This record gives sequence, C-alpha cells and structure tokens, in this order.
Amino acid sequence: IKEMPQPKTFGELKNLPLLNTDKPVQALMKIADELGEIFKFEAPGRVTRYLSSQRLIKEACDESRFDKNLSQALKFVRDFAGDGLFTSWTHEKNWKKAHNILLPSFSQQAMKGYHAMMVDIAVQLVQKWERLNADEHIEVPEDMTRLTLDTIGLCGFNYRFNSFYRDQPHPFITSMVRALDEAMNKLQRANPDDPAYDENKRQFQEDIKVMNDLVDKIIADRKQSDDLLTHMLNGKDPETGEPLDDENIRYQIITFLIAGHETVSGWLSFALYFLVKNPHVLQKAAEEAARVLVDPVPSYKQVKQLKYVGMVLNEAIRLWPTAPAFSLYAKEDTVLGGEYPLEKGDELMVLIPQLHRDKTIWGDDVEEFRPERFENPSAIPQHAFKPFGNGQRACIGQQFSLHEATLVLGMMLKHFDFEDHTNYELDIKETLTLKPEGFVVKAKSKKIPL
Amino acid sequence: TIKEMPQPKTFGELKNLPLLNTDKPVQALMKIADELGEIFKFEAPGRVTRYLSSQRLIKEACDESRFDKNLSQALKFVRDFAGDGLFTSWTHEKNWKKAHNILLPSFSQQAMKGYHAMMVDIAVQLVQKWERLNADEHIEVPEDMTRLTLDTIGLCGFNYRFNSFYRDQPHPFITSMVRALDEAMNKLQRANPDDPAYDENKRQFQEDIKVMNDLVDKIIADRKASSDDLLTHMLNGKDPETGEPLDDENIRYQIITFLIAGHETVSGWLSFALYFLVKNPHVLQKAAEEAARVLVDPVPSYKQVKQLKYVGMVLNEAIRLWPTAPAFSLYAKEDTVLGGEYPLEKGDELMVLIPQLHRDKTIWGDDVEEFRPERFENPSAIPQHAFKPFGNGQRACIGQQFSLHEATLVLGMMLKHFDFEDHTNYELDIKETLTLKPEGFVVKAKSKKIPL
Ligand code: FDE
Ligand code: FDE
Repeated sequence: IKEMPQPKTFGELKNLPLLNTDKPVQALMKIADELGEIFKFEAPGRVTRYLSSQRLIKEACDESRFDKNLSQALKFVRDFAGDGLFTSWTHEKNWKKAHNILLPSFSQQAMKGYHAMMVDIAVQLVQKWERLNADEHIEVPEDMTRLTLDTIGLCGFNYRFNSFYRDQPHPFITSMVRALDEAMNKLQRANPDDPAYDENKRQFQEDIKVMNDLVDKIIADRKQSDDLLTHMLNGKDPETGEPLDDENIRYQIITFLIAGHETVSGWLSFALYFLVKNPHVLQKAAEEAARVLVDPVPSYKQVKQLKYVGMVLNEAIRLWPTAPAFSLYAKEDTVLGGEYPLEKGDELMVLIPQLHRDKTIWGDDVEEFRPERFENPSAIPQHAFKPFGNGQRACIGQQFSLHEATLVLGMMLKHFDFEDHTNYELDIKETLTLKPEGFVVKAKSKKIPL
Repeated sequence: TIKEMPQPKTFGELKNLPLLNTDKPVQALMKIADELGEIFKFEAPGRVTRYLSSQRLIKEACDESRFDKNLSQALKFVRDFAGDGLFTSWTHEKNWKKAHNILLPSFSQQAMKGYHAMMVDIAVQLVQKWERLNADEHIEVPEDMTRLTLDTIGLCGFNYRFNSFYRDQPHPFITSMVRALDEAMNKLQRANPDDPAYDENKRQFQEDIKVMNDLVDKIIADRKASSDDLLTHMLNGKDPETGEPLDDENIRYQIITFLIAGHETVSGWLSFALYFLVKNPHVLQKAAEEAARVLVDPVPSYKQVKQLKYVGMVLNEAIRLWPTAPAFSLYAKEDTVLGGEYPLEKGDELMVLIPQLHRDKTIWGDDVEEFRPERFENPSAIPQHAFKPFGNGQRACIGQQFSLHEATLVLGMMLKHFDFEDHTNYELDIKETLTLKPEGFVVKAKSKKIPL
C-alpha cells in the first residue's frame, strides 16, 4: 500500500499549468508515459487520479464499487445539456426515467427502421464526391460531420439539416464547437471570475441560444412517425405513468445532436486516416466492400456482413477513441489494487487512449494499426477495450454508430479510390472529443452507378 | 364503520415516494385522489400524511378545536429561509401570535384605502407597457404579472421600488426565489439526500439564500434613510398582548415571507384569470361590459373597484379551479376519529388538496370542470368549507382582502383598455413550484385607445 506518483506542481496552482495546451488529452498521455499506470492530478479545488493500465481499470469498472462521475469537463457541458443521458447523474430522477424510455430506439429492430434514412444521406455523400472536378479535394472531417449530423437529425427527429446544401459548416455545429471549445478552456482558467473572460462568457450564452433555437424548430416541426422523438414525447414511466418533462426533452435532443454525430464523425475520419496510411489494409477492405455490396444501394443484411470493415472501425477507435475519457467516483471507502486507498467520494479518470496502448494486454506493437486484432472479438479480456464507457452508463448509441460508420465506410470503399495527395501529418484537434484537423484526400470515382 | 385507509402502490423501504418523482406533484396527487377517492395515505421514509379531497371530511379538518396548522415537509424546507415568519411558524410559537397581532392592522379596510394609490401606480405602469408594444409583439402573461404583483408588495409593504417593468429579464430576487422554492419542492421527492448529484443544489441553495437576505438588507437600510406601511409596524410596532416588539431576526423573516407569499400567488391568480377569459369569450365580453361601465375615470378610485362585482366573480371562479397555493396541512391536537371511519392518533398530519375540494360534485354540481363565474352571483348559496383557497381559521391568508383588491383593479383596467386575442390557441400548461402558475401563456392585446 504505497504512495501515488504526481507530476510537477506550480506552487498554489498545483498541476493546472501542465494542461496549458490546446491538446490536454495528449498532454495527459505524456504524463501517463512518464509516470505509469496511475498518477494524482490536482487543480485549485479539485483532485483526481488518472488510470492507464487495465489492472486498475478492471476494478474501476466494477459497478458495485464505482459509479459514473461528472468530471469537471462534464459539469461544464451540463451548462447546456443539463440532465440528459450523457451529463446526468445516475441517481437523479431523469437518468433512469429517460434511459428506459429511449432504449427501445436503439434496439436491433429499430436499427432496421433507420437503415433507409441512413442510406439517404450516404448517397448524398457519394454524389457530392462524384461531382468534384479533377482538381478539387475533400476535407475529410468536414464532410463526415456533414454526414453524421444529417443522420442523427433525420433518423432521430425527422429533421433535415441539409448539411450538403451548405458550403459552410452548419450553424448548429459551428456554435456547438464554440460551446464545446469554451467548456474545455474553462478547465484551464485558474480564476474564472476575472473580468477578462466577460467576452468569453457572453459568447458562450450566444452559442447556447443558437443550439436551443434549432431544437425549438425541431419541436415545432412536429406537434406521423415512430422515431426517437416520438418516444421522448410518448413513452410513459411505468412507475408514475408520465412522459418526460418538456425541459428534459429539449435536453435530450441537444444530447443526441452532440454525442450522436461528433464521436461518429471523428471515428470515420480516423478510420479513413489509418486506411489511407496503410494501403494494403485499404485494398483488403475494398475487396470486402466490392464483394458484399452487390446492389445499387445496400441492404441492412449487407451491412451486417462487412466483417473486415468493422475490424477497421474497431482498430481505429482503439488507437484514437473519439470520446477520450470517462469518470468514476468511489461509492464507498476502498483500497485500489491493494496498494492505493480511496475514501468515499474520491475520483478516478479512465484515460482511454492509454488503456488501449497497454503493452501487457495488446502486445509490444500497441501503436501500430492492425485491424486483424479484432478478427477474434472474444480473445480480448474484459475491460481491456472500453471505447464506449462502462456498464449501465455505457454508450446507448453503441450499435447505431457501428451501423452508420460501417455502412458509410462501406460505400466509400465501393465507389472511390483514395489518394493521400498531401502526405498528411496527423494533427488531433481536441474539443472535448478527438478529430483529425486539416485531413484531406482525393477520390477517383470507380464509376459505379447508383 | 371503522375502515382501513386507501394507499397507492408501495415501493419497498422507499414507501410511496417514487409515485411523486415528477415535475408536477400536485397535479399527480389530483390523479391519485381521482382514482382512490376522498382520502388516501401517502408514505415517505421519515414522513406519513393523509390527503383529503372531499368537502365532508375537509369541513371536519377545518375544526380548529381538533386540528391545528401543521408544517408539512414542504413548509419545513421553506423554513430554511423563511425561518420564524408568519407562514412557516407553528401557531403555538411565541413569534407567530406576536407578529400576527403586530401586522394584522396593515391589512385592514382602513389600510386598504391607503394602498389603492400605490396599486394604481403599478397598474398604470403595466398598462403603459402593453400600449407601447409594437404591432407584431405579444405578451407573456405570468412574467408581466410577477412584474406587477412584486412591485406592488414592494411599494405598499416597504415603500420599496423594485422597478420590475424597467427590466427585461426577471429581477434577480425573483430568479433566486423561484430557484429556492424549486429546491424546497424537489427535496421532497429525493431518496438519497447525500448523493454527489446534489452538491450543486446545496451550493446554489445557499447562493440563493444570501441574495434574498441581501435584498432584505437593502430594504431595511433604505428605510433608516427616508411612512406608515407594514414595515413601520414591523420595526416600530409592539405586540398588544405582550408589549414586546419583534425580534430583529424575526423582522428579517417577515420581509422574506411577504415578498414571497405577497406576490407569487397573486401573479398566478391573475394569469389563470386572464387564461379562462380568452377561453370563454362570452364571459370575457361580459366582464369588459362591466369595467367599461364602472371605470369612468382615467384611473379607478377605491369605490369603483368595490363596484366591479362580475370581475370579482371571474376572479373567484378562476381561483376555485386553480388555487395557486394548492394545499395546507393540519395535525391532530388529540386522538380523534375522522368521519367515524378513520381513526387518527395524536400528532398525525393531514393535507387539504384544494383543487380537488373545489372539484367536489356533491357541492358544485356536475359541471365543476366548466368555468362558470355565475356560481358566485349568489354569495350565501355556497356550503361552508366548500371553497378554501385562502386556508382556514386563525391561520387563514392574512392578505386575501389585499389580493382581491389588487387583482380586481388590474383585471379591471386590462378589460377597459384592451381587447385580448388568444393568437396561439394556447394549451394550458401548469408549472408547479410549490405554488401554481400557467407557464407559457401568451396573448396579444389590441389597445382600445382609451386615455389615462
Ligand atoms: C447517440 C450516440 C451516438 C454515440 C456514439 C459514440 C461513439 C462513436 C463513441 C462514443 C462514446 C461514448 N459514449 Fe456515446 N453515442 C451516443 C450516445 C450516448 C449517450 C446518450 C451516452 C450516455 C448514456 C447514458 O448514460 O445513458 C453515451 C455515452 C458514451 C460514453 C460514456 C460516457 C461517460 O461519461 O461515462 C463513451 C466513452 N453515448 N459514443
Ligand atoms: C400578503 C399576502 C397576499 C396573499 C394572497 C394569497 C392568495 C391569492 C392565495 C393565498 C393563499 C394562502 N395564503 Fe396568503 N397572502 C398573503 C399572505 C399570507 C401570510 C402572511 C399567510 C400566513 C398566515 C398565517 O398563518 O398567519 C398566508 C396564508 C395562506 C394560506 C394558508 C397557509 C397554510 O399553510 O395554512 C393559503 C392557502 N398568506 N394567499
């Protein structure tokens, strides 16, 4: 039962200066590489422990001892998402209520309903790229969020953002980035009440009104369908017989627009990066897509058969998990790993990109992109691969993402050949999530019609 | 016949508490009363209470020899900032009867003639706000009603001007007060009060207590500068029974109590009164007939307000359907049997479900859900204890004369100066803090172009 490592302190500022970058998650990974499986991290008022090894995280994922915690990041995001599924505490009224009301919308059969609409937007993406003249290129992260925002909008709410009819980023997304960017910058503000932050605070509200105005436009377009929005309005709580409060329903819409398109958007962009940097892996998935997608538009069953594309997807999110961390707190007093005592209420952070690079589980080539590690999904021991959270607070849209990413990635491989014409150097922008910045490619159409 | 009491589904050691995990508990209890009848038991971990809905038993609960006002768990939570004020006091406490005798003079008929000028001040400000809206704009009723009623309690009670109509967003006192009242209501439904989910709530609650006290510190200090209003009786008056004036801790509680109770239920009341009228245009047209008839001066006099009797009936039929203070609690002085059927031990508590009492078919007929102001044309015809929107007995509402005069004046001038359009076909949505208000009620107002 020994003492815990800790990085450099700056007097009364503690460890806060060490995350004084636009890339805090990558700075924590360096500290993890420098200090190991666990280290203590102090801020003016907060203290947290970062876990990097599967040995300690395996006990942290035990729901008998640990419960989902709202990190200082989520408490700031709660300023515009409120008590929706992502930023809710487990033991507060609306998490249980809404979790059970929304869960039918993510069943395997609900996915069959989404498929036609997912195919709608994916065809729009293929048609955008097929109409590029020979000199033009593609901005990967921008066209992916065009697609992922449109999917969550059409399937969830029957609302058309028409992102492909906008050369500019969609206004909802542009202020959302600023709101998520603001939240992350507040984690680095020592004294958030300095007058210097008065422009920053007023812009922050300006961006929330933009997010709420769109939601009221989504609500006004309804009040003919059995989508996710019908379920928010109509589902009863079995114990009380009542539907979700209107203020919560606005909160869940925001949550799904954000969590339901950004992490999928980063995902697809990373998968395209690793393919275009590993050209043999790209032709093996291109062979599978040419084999399985035999129709002008894909069917639901065909997506289920793109086994190798799926492994590409799992190996990308292993290397770069687009939601990079989740937080826990100590239900009751306990000792961690038989060496580290924790009092009730002590907080842990699972550093997901560090868990997925644990040499002791994945072998001594953790940093290489090898999709063939997931040819045997069962081989990997429990709690070693945690890109979607843990337990009852794990990602509810866990199958929706996989189907959307697989379908979209499948059709791109069927219809285009991709050249990394600039020799792109991977640069990971951090909002609270991860995405490659300025990643561009060229796509020669294989001239297969739709 | 002595009989066992109805009780809805139980959820283990949580008892009946899961049933009220909603944003609108009073309308949920009206659903339970509708299905289990005139009385049911409701259990929570530490507490037990029985909810009454029918006049036959509620007239029995209104017997002051057997039952005395009880502080429900909701009132005990408000006591965290209302303290020893009139509303959160036990009848047997030293500071209830003391403060009651000191402040009751301020709500007399003789005081009412003095307030009339100040009420007109606020009311004219509201009229002028609506006359200066551009053609496309609309009116959010509860927000402008709180602007009116709060400015009224400030000026009439403390000679203090909140200037709520010179503000775009709510007054900061109003936001901190509602968040405090919202907290108090939500602590009632909460299973595990030490869960980390509630640290922000405890923080924010304390943040909201300091702002309400700071504002009271501004009112008290602003007088040490400078009258014969309610605050003068608080500071200078002495109790006629004991010859003691009020404790300085207690005076701070009385100012808070009157800021809350002296504007919140009147603003909801007017909002509902305006709601039912845009929904019954024959009733609305009849009420503007009387206001155009009686209010012949640019501003109304005290005598003219007392001559608006149909407008008053509109207000009474409004508050029957939606009593903005929806319940009050009682406890049993001694062991007694209620209705000859339900035995109660000494100290057991009761709750009066006022919107259900006002929905008794045995008293009001088979159209209790219809908005008919003409039930109040015959003042004597109502049975006793059938209409209890202002509490009971010695703990009844001290300002019901005050509220009625304020509400009737404002409702009267609105009818004289405007035509009201329900341009959205507004669907009634009743937000619950601990009181009742319509939430998103909006209307448009055509100026009748009558000068002031
Ligand atoms: C719609 C959608 C879509 C999606 C996607 C995704 C991707 C790609 C990735 C991801 C992730 C994730 N998620 Fe995700 N997602 C979603 C969602 C969600 C929600 C709602 C949540 C929360 C849940 C609960 O709690 O209930 C999540 C969730 C999630 C998580 C966890 C959180 C915490 O904090 O714990 C993670 C890690 N997600 N994700
Ligand atoms: C100033 C003012 C104004 C007013 C108004 C009103 C309206 C509109 C309604 C109402 C109500 C009421 N209230 Fe009212 N109000 C007031 C007040 C008051 C007070 C102070 C009280 C307490 C009394 C004794 O107890 O002493 C009341 C009170 C009252 C009541 C009772 C409570 C109990 O718990 O019992 C009720 C129900 N209120 N309200």
